[PDB]
Amino acid sequence: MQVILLDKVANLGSLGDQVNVKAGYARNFLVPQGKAVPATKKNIEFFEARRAELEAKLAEVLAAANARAEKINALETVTIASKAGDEGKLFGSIGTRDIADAVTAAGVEVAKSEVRLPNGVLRTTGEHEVSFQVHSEVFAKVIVNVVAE
RNA sequence: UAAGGUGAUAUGAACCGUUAUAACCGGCGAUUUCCGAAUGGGGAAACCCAGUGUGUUUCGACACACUAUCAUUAACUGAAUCCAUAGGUUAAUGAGGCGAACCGGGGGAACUGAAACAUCUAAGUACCCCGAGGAAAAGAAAUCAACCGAGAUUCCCCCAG
RNA sequence: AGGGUGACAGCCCCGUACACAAAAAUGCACAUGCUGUGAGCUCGAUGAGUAGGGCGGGACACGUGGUAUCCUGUCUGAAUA
RNA sequence: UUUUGUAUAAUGGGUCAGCGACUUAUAUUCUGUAGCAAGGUUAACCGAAUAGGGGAGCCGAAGGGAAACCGAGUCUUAACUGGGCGUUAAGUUGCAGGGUAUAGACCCGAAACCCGGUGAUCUAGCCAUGGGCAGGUUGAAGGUUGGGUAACACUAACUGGAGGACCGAACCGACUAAUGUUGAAAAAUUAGCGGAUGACUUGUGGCUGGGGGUGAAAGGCCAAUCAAACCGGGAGAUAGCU
RNA sequence: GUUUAUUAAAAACACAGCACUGUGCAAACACGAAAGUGGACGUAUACGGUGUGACGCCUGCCCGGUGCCGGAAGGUUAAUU
RNA sequence: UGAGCCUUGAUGUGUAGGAUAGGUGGGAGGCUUUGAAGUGUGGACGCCAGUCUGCAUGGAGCCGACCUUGAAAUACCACCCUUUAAUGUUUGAUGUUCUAACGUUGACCCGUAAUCCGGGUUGCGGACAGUGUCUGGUGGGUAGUUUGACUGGGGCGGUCU
RNA sequence: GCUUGACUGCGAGCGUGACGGCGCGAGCAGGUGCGAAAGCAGGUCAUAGUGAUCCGGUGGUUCUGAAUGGAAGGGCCAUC
Ligand SMILES: [Mg+2]
Ligand SMILES: [Mg+2]
Ligand SMILES: [Mg+2]
Ligand SMILES: [Mg+2]
Ligand SMILES: [Mg+2]
Ligand SMILES: [Mg+2]
Ligand SMILES: [Mg+2]
Ligand SMILES: [Mg+2]
Ligand SMILES: [Mg+2]
Ligand SMILES: [Mg+2]
Ligand SMILES: [Mg+2]
Ligand SMILES: [Mg+2]
Ligand SMILES: [Mg+2]
Ligand SMILES: [Mg+2]
Ligand SMILES: [Mg+2]
Ligand SMILES: [Mg+2]
Ligand SMILES: [Mg+2]
Ligand SMILES: [Mg+2]
Ligand SMILES: [Mg+2]
Ligand SMILES: [Mg+2]
Ligand SMILES: [Mg+2]
Ligand SMILES: [Mg+2]
Ligand SMILES: [Mg+2]
Ligand SMILES: [Mg+2]
Ligand SMILES: [Mg+2]
Ligand SMILES: [Mg+2]
Ligand SMILES: [Mg+2]
Ligand SMILES: [Mg+2]
Ligand SMILES: [Mg+2]
Ligand SMILES: [Mg+2]
Ligand SMILES: [Mg+2]
Ligand SMILES: [Mg+2]
Ligand SMILES: [Mg+2]
Ligand SMILES: [Mg+2]
Ligand SMILES: [Mg+2]
Ligand SMILES: [Mg+2]
Ligand SMILES: [Mg+2]
Ligand SMILES: [Mg+2]
Ligand SMILES: [Mg+2]
Ligand SMILES: [Mg+2]
Repeated sequence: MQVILLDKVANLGSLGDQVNVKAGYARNFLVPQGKAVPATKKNIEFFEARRAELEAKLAEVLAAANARAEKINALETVTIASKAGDEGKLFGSIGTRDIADAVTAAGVEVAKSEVRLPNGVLRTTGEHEVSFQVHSEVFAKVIVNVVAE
C-alpha cells in the first residue's frame, strides 16, 4: 500500500516520502493514528497540496517582493525645516501628528477623511496640506481673501 | 324492462303491483357484524382485556374515532462523552396476506437405466425457498463468420441424431 | 344455428339472420389541454480489485481431455485506441 | 394355468351382472397399395385456411478410400498375374399394415430408495405443578437415667421411631394355571401371584421428531404400525419373476 | 428395583462399590452449518466416557500383534515455490 | 542466522623484472595544508614475498618513458571478465519485545427500571488464537455399494482358458 | 559347413467356427540365403505355449490440421 506520510515515522520517512508499506501497517496503525494517508495520485496532490499549493504561493511573492524595493532611491530629497542649530538639538516639527494650513487651494471637491498628516501644525508661516470638506476622494480648492478694514 | 311479483326444497299465510318507485335486469353509490394479513394488547380462529382523545337537555354510564410491525423520509427530542453519534417520541408515504399455471433466481434428491456398481444416467427433473409480471426472461455484439460477408434478443422448421 | 312445446315443427313458443339501443361507469385506440422528463448541433469522455492468472469447483452437447469460451469460492492482478 | 407330464389330492375361480389388459406419439425398416418418376416430396410459415403459395431442406440418381484425394472406378502395394469394395439393378412421397427404437409402452403386483410435511392426546425419557398410599408389625441411630471409666470407651433398662425394612387392602404391576382363541375383549376373564414411603405411583400441562428421538438396553417404545413412524409426493420406481 | 405394551421377568439390564481414562473451565463431552444451549449458575473430594458389579480373600505372566501415550534424530512425504 | 542488489571500495606472481603485468580507448605527470614520506600497530588476505586497510604521531614527499618486456604502469579517467568485502534495501528462518488488527464466556459506564446485544472506558491475551480457501493425514462416526458361476439341493471342497 | 526365408507386399482356392475369429495354402511381384544344379526356404515333425475392445505410450508417415500459415490433437503403418 503506497502511503504518503503526514508526519515523521521513525524507520520509514519524513513528512512526505511515498513508501511501500504493508497494508496492515497502514490500515490499522498509520491511517487511524494519523501518520499517513494512502497515495491515490490525488492525495499525492491533495495533501501534497501542502507540497504543491503552499509552495506555489511563494514563487510569485518572491517576484512581487522585487518590485517593492524598486521605488527606494527615487525621491531621496525632502524639504526638511528643523535646523540642526548649535550642535543638533530636536525642538522642531517634522513627524507623525498634524500639518494643515496653507495649500488648501488644491483641486476639486474633497472631505476631511483623506489627509495624511505629520507633526508640524504650521505656527511657522508656510504652505502645507489641507482637505476641504464635502466629497469623498477628489482634491479641493476654495480660496478666499479677507479684505481688511 | 314490465303485467305480473314477494330466491329454492315448498306449499300456504299475509301482502305488493297491473301504464309506472310491484318484482325482474344493468351502471353508479350506500350499508357492509365477528374471525382471518388481522394491524390497540392478548388468545384454545370467529373470544378475552385495554389505553388515549372527542362528544353526549338524567351523570348509572353510552356513542364514534384512533392506537400493530417493518422500511423510507422528515421534524422534535436525546446517552455513555465536548461536539457528536447511537437511542427515543411524533407525523407522512409505502409494504404486509392470498392466489391455478406460466416466468426468473437461490438451493437440490433418489428410485431408475447402465441388464451388478462407484464415473456416468435419471436431472438441474421432483421437491423446498425468494421474487416478479401480464407475461416474465433475454436483448442492441468486447457476436458470428472466414478474407466473401452477416448485423440485438426471443420463438417455430431445418441443419442433425 | 339451436332449444322447447302431450310422438319428429322453417311457418305454436323462445330464438336465429338482419337491423336498432345507453342515463351511468369503464377499457383499447386517435386528436388535443395541463403538469413532468429534455430533442438537434460542437469539442470531449468511453465502466479496475476489473480483464487475465494460480488453486478449487460449477456451466458450456463437450465427463480435464491436447480443451478454447463463460461463472466465481480462494489468493492475486494488467493494459487504458 | 403351469408343465416332460395333471381327474389329479398342483394353481385359480362361490355365482351373476357390469368394468378389466399389445395402446398412443414420434422416428426407423420391410410388405402391400396409390400417386409421380431420374426424379420424388415439401417443413415451419403465409393464406386467397383441407386449396394455393413456400423446395429451406430431406431421400434418390456413384462409388472407393482412415483421409487427402481419385472417380465407373477406387483402395491396397514400389507395382499387381492380382485381390477387396463398387460399377451391368428406380427411386420417392402418401395411405394401410408387420417389426424395431424412445417414451409407463400389454395389464396388474413388490419389498424398498429419495424429497417435503404431520404426529409424544398411546408409549419412552425428562421438566413444572398438584394428588395418592386402609390397617397392622419390626424397633436402627440418637436421647435420658442408673451403673462403670482418671476420663473416653463399654454396659442394662426406659425412651426414640430409622428403613429402596416386614405382613397386608387401595394403588401400581403381571409369575402360574385354566377359560377364551369367528373372544364379552385385535391381549381380556377367573382363581391364585409380586411390589405396596419408594429407584414408588398418579392427575393436569409442557419438551424431545424419523437415521431422528427416547431407551435401568428388550432393537424396546415413538397413536392397535418400528432393524428406521405416518401422510402426501418423485411414482405408472424397478420386477430377466408369478 | 428394571425389561421384550401384545408368546421370553430371567442367570439379562440397572445398582451401590471398584478401576482405567479423559477433562484447568470459553473444561472435556454432547445438540447445533451457526448463534448459542446443556455440562453447570457446577470447577478435579468436580464432570464426561469406558469396563467391572454388594461384601470377603484376591486379581498372576505376556507390550511381539492392534490401539492409545510419549519421543523426535534421521528416512519417506502434500499444497506451495 | 540465509540469499539478492544500483553504486562505489577492494580480488589478478608462465618467465623477461627495481616486483602481486586481465584488457581497449583516453594521455603526458595525478595525489599531498577538508593533509605527504620515513615508523609503531588493530583486524584480514597470503604463493610468506608483501599487498589491502583502520588508527595515532608525523609535516613538505610517494609515484612514468625507465635498462628490460608478446602487454608498460593504480600517473588522473572510462567500460568490464575472474575474485570476494558493505550497507540502504530486497525477500528466508527461529526467538525476544512491542501494539494497532483480531480475541476476551474479566471489570466498570451508557443505551436501559435488561446476566441478550451494541457502543464506550479499562485491563488481560495478542499477530498467536480463531475463521475462509487450498492441502497431506486420520476417519464404519456416517453414507453408497460389492461380495461370481458350475454344482445329482445349497455350502464346504474342487473346477473355470 | 555356409547362412537369416523366424523376408516385405499380396494371394487362386480351401478347411474350421453362430460370430469375433483361427487354420492350410500353390502361385505373383520385390529383394535374399543355401546348392554345381534340379530345387528348397514366408520359422521350428505337427497338434498347447494364450487375452477381444477401450484408454493411452513409443517410433514412422506434411493423411487431416476448426480464419490463414504452422502446431497441438486426431487418423494411417509399425509396435508396447
Ligand atoms: Mg395480534
Ligand atoms: Mg386486535
Ligand atoms: Mg442398475
Ligand atoms: Mg452423475
Ligand atoms: Mg468487413
Ligand atoms: Mg475473457
Ligand atoms: Mg479455474
Ligand atoms: Mg475447458
Ligand atoms: Mg414338475
Ligand atoms: Mg389323465
Ligand atoms: Mg377331490
Ligand atoms: Mg399347494
Ligand atoms: Mg385341482
Ligand atoms: Mg380357490
Ligand atoms: Mg362377467
Ligand atoms: Mg442405487
Ligand atoms: Mg427422507
Ligand atoms: Mg423435511
Ligand atoms: Mg415406564
Ligand atoms: Mg418395603
Ligand atoms: Mg375385571
Ligand atoms: Mg388377578
Ligand atoms: Mg406387601
Ligand atoms: Mg437381539
Ligand atoms: Mg404401537
Ligand atoms: Mg424402510
Ligand atoms: Mg408434492
Ligand atoms: Mg408398479
Ligand atoms: Mg425383585
Ligand atoms: Mg411379552
Ligand atoms: Mg410373561
Ligand atoms: Mg457384567
Ligand atoms: Mg489382570
Ligand atoms: Mg507416535
Ligand atoms: Mg456400511
Ligand atoms: Mg449357484
Ligand atoms: Mg514339437
Ligand atoms: Mg489453422
Ligand atoms: Mg483457430
Ligand atoms: Mg499422430
